[PDB]
Amino acid sequence: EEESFGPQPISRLEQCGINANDVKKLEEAGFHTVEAVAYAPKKELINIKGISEAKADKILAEAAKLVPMG
Repeated sequence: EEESFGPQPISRLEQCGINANDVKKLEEAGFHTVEAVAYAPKKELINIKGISEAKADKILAEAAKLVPMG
């Protein structure tokens, strides 16, 4: 699978302390939440520290499989 076209409530995912995301994903700005696919593509946020699907993907993947709709 690649990217996601559904919900992106990654908040509890990385905001609660997932992988590297929490640290950089939400710190450089605050993408710890749907932000993953709202205004900028996870590839843009990660561009901060210089990551990419690294932490971003690790989330949209584990999230869509653990926080589907609700």
